[PDB]
Amino acid sequence: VCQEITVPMCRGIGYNLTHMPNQFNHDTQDEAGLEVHQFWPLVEIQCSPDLRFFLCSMYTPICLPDYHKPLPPCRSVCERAKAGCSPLMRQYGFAWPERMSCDRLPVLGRDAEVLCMDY
Amino acid sequence: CQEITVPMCRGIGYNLTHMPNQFNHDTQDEAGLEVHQFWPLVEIQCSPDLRFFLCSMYTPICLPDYHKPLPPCRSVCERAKAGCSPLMRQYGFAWPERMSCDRLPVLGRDAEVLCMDYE
Ligand SMILES: *[C@@H]1O[C@H](CO[C@@H]2O[C@@H](C)[C@@H](O)[C@@H](O)[C@@H]2O)[C@@H](O[C@@H]2O[C@@H](C)[C@@H](O)[C@@H](O)[C@@H]2O)[C@H](O)[C@H]1NC(C)=O
Ligand SMILES: CCCCCCCCO[C@@H]1O[C@H](CO)[C@@H](O)[C@H](O)[C@H]1O
Repeated sequence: VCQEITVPMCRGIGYNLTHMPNQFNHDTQDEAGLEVHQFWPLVEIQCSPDLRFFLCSMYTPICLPDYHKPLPPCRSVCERAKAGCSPLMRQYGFAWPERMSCDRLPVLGRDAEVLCMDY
Repeated sequence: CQEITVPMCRGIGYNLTHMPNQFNHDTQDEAGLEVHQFWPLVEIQCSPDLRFFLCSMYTPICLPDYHKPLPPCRSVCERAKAGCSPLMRQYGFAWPERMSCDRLPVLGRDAEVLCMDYE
């Protein structure tokens, strides 16, 4: 079922409803929120206008009542967030996370059936 | 003029402030005790501009020889508020009238009245 997003950083990014489990097999929004919370300093410095949406699109993925196929962000969204923010993370000892590697995401419009979120 | 010591407002783009502020806080410790109550909102990151906007009022910028207060531009407040007011209202906290945006100058509306913007 669809549930109103309760992860504070992921409200006001363009959609209201999510569903668990997410990509990472978090079972609740609480669990997902406790993890995405750690990215707040990266969102604050604005190394990429895409980062917050990209993160939320994975941690609290959009839920549409009638749609049951996954709606990941598009690869291009990941790539822009990574290009923007990776150097800064790298500068603080953090690598771009394994679970966020962009090549796991669909390319926009490559397959008619495979939809994805652009920003 | 004096070095900024409230932890939230260090490293925000300017280093010096002047007491009293527009809240008639006589010390940075008094000012910081109030602005730190907003700290959870900074970590929530409903707006990247929030911290700068709050600090620009609680630990206002002090400029050598200027001897006059310099407020944030209205647009700075409007971005902070557009991002964070919805979450504050949901959590039962009214956007305080003291940080109303129409109390602040619009950049360039009167060339003689200065304000700080940011990105
Ligand atoms: C996205 O959500 C907003 C806010 O909805 C309210 O808060 C969420 C957490 C739930 O608790 C909802 O039941 C609440 O309505 C929607 O905006 C509101 O819509 C009406 C009721 C109006 O009173 C307005 O002032 C509210 O802000 C918004 O429509 C929704 N977007 C959609 C559905 O596309
Ligand atoms: C846990 C989520 C926190 C939501 C943000 C609340 C920020 C606190 O904002 C509150 O505003 C009021 C203005 O008079 C006063 O009670 C306090 O100055 C201040 O704590």
